[PDB]
Amino acid sequence: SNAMELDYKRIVVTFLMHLGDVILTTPFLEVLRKAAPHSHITYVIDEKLQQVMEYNPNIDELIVVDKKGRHNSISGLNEVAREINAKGKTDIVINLHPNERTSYLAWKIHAPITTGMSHFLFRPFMTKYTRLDRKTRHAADMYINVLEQLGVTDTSNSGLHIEICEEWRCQAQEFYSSHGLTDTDILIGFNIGSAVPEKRWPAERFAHVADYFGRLGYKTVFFGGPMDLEMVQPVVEQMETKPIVATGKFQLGPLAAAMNRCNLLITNDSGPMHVGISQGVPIVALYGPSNPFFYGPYQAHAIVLETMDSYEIGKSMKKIIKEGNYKGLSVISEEQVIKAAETLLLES
Repeated sequence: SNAMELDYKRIVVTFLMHLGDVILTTPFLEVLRKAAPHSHITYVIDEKLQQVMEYNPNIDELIVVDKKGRHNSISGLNEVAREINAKGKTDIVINLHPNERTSYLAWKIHAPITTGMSHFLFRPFMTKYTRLDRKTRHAADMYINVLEQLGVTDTSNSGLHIEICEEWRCQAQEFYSSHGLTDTDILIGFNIGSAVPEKRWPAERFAHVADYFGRLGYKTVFFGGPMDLEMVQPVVEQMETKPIVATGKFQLGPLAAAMNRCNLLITNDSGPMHVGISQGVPIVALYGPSNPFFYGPYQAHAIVLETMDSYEIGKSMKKIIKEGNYKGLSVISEEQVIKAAETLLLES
């Protein structure tokens, strides 16, 4: 037949990418499990992102990997393959990560049939090379297209998802309770800061915004890792209200549980934005001149602020954008951000 029989099979999925790219493979994993209700499915991430998939309804078995240099990586991959093959005779391998290293891995497993997309150096040995749609789909839909290229039909998924466990609800409950957040407070959280400069809203704007709400009765958290601390300090430094600081204060599992508690999240395009979405949190997302189509808020209750909107509401109320705010995200207004929140805050 012109399909691929997925149900009743042992299957491996290989994806060793980054926090964001991973969460985006999660709706694909729901769709898979729908067409493979009985299949035994196993996932392979990179050691760090592991708390993201641990608890997850669609998977049977999750196996992680480390890395740093070349020899180290490949040694650990030959390993994983061995490890996988000690567990059972894998029927189908699907590679979602087309770089040579992961492509290597998918090959090294050596299943009767390999599919998905791999580096052209391993192409030859595959059963069916399903190429990924980089031009016409959002990233999560494009992962699913692999399944459609394999003949899947029912693709109706329910968005990004991260299953959080009890112990995490608690790490977060204390922390929050610690900071005298009450069960009834409206928490609005911020994830600012990125390795990329043009992804950073002026520090004082965030400060003004957070203060805006805090002055109104809202409570405000700040997220991030140890590297975001330098980008958050200058905000929290100039706020006249008391923020909560959750920066570098959580691991990923805990982080979701902390973010779950948010009635809202204002943020730049960065992995934590998907973590938010994967917990049902309404999103105000700051894209500059950057196009949200591909890696934006998938299946989310959000509002993406980009340059055009800034130019149009510019004209709209006759306000002119200043030459000093031309570059990057600087075309976005405290008032733009404020408005979008208050809107989503209502609609939710």
